[PDB]
Amino acid sequence: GLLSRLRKREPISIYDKIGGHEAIEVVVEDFYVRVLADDQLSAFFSGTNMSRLKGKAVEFFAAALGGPEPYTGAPMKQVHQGRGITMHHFSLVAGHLADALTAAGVPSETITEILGVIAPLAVDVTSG
Amino acid sequence: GLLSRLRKREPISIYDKIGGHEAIEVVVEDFYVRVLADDQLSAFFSGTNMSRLKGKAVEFFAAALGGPEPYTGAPMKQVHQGRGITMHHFSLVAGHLADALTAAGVPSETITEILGVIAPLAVDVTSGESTT
Ligand code: HEM
Ligand code: HEM
Ligand SMILES: [C-]#N
Ligand SMILES: [C-]#N
Ligand code: NA
Repeated sequence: GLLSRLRKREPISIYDKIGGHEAIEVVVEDFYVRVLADDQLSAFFSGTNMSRLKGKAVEFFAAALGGPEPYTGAPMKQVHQGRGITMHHFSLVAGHLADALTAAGVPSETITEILGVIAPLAVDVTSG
Repeated sequence: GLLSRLRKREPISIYDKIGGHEAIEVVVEDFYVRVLADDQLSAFFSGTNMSRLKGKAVEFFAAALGGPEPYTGAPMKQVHQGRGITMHHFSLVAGHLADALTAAGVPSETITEILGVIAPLAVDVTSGESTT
């Protein structure tokens, strides 16, 4: 865990900072509540197995933020391309992610840091 | 609690000044009495689960006034969008919030300070500029 990683002089990741796997689960869960409640976004997920998605998103965010656990889903570009997702939709989704982090008690500067990791992904996600 | 916050050298907030979570509870309950009695406002809440709304409103006001717990509800812009809420409606709601704070015995100056936090929310909440 973090303790073993610190003994190896490995740096503290965002994942570690925000509370690891348990914190990612809480944040992802709240994230999808918000997204599916947003009448601009919910229809994109009409054909989606939400239980599977949330599992993959937990894995995605953990790995993306420096956690030791693997992401086991499909590439971002392949998944999202063709879905008619615009920069407008991406921004709403990013907004919900920030709200989830805020709701979880993550300091705002760390949320900004997470946005800096996620924002460049708009290339693989969007089409507009 | 405030006792721990002060030992950690965290500052006293507006939340603390008005009596914390317990005070916000009471103000929020009275706030919605006032709102639902206002013929100009009540229809907006037809079919609203008031118990749930009040819980979210307590969270919102506590956090906006510098309290220790995050707001966990939906953001102001999003939740009020598509309802055609005007600057007149918003003014009415703000008045009702101030009257509830008045009724709770919050000093005039502290109510004005709270209104300073709340008035900027008009851009998120309203869709229409009419004051009638
Ligand atoms: C903000 C950055 C985003 C990240 C990190 C992200 C991440 C993911 C992940 C990990 C998956 C699962 C991939 C798999 O099935 O293997 C996924 C699928 C999906 N994403 Fe995103 N996504 C993002 C933005 C968006 C946006 C903006 C939309 C549309 C508003 C969207 C819509 C979808 C949909 C509908 C699926 C499931 C497709 C299916 O039913 O299998 N995503 N995304
Ligand atoms: C003082 C500014 C205001 C604040 C701080 C505020 C706060 C809130 C909060 C915390 C929620 C719940 C969000 C959630 O469900 O997560 C909400 C929703 C709502 N607000 Fe406001 N609001 C304000 C102004 C107004 C005005 C002016 C109106 C219209 C007269 C209004 C009508 C509503 C309605 C109809 C809902 C949805 C309730 C439902 O869930 O059915 N609000 N607001
Ligand atoms: C993808 N959410
Ligand atoms: C709005 N309450
Ligand atoms: Na695709």
